[PDB]
Amino acid sequence: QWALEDFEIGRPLGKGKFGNVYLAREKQSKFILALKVLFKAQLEKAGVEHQLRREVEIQSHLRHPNILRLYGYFHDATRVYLILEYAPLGTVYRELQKLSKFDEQRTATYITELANALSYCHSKRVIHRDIKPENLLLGSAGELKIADFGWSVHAPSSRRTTLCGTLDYLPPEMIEGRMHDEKVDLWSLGVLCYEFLVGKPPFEANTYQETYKRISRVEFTFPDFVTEGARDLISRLLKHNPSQRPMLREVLEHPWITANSSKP
Ligand SMILES: Nc1ncnc2c1ncn2[C@@H]1O[C@H](COP(=O)(O)OP(=O)(O)OP(=O)(O)O)[C@@H](O)[C@H]1O
Ligand SMILES: [Mg+2]
Repeated sequence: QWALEDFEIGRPLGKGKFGNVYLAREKQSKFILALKVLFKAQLEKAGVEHQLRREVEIQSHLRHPNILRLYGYFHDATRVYLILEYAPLGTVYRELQKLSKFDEQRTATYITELANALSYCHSKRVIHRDIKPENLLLGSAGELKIADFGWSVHAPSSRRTTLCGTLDYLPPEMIEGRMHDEKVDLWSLGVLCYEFLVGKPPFEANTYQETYKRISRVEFTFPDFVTEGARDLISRLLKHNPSQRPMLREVLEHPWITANSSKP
């Protein structure tokens, strides 16, 4: 349905493992969007041609205001192009670098949007598994949008696919190569909540082997400015036992969330 000559390419929006994301405009409608470019050679070498099929299949059939839209795809002989909704206020990763940390109001609002979006995914037995600040984008009204469904799968799942990045947002069960379900995203929510308030994830380290030990043992401490209410929600989500992690409804109902989350 689409080809490269249908778009006017603009500036790079960001960079990923298999290529860049560019701002683009559809020549006929003048529709501004983003094009995620992936090199075929790289996907073959890494053996991630599946995963890319999953990202397209899963994300194309999701419709939620806090989930980034995947309008379609196309390809040539060398590259694969994903047609995405353009998020104009960038990443939560960049916002965090600018502010250093976020207040309870901004944190609680982001956690609400994330829990709402994850509740919709989990209803369709879709587990994201790669909820990282670089994958959380911002709409024109500054609302959070979950993006990058490359690691998404239908639950329950095991993993043969090896992890090549930081272990900071991954639960003990994923790190150990064990079985897992939707409770993986509940752990990631707790890691993000801590990082939004503190400015660094609770198991950050100089080495991968050290991070693994901290995650495996659930070895974290709160700075003095973290409030009782915030400590309570983070400590409820960062449970070694996946079955002990709360339901997303309990996250949305938490007193600290209700008290600081901005109302639409
Ligand atoms: N629609 C978009 N609007 C604005 N910026 C975007 C958009 N999509 C991606 N970006 C930017 O490009 C970066 C890379 O995008 P993305 O997470 O989709 O790629 P990836 O990490 O390489 O993919 P994968 O995990 O599937 O292998 C983002 O972190 C962000 O900075
Ligand atoms: Mg990414």
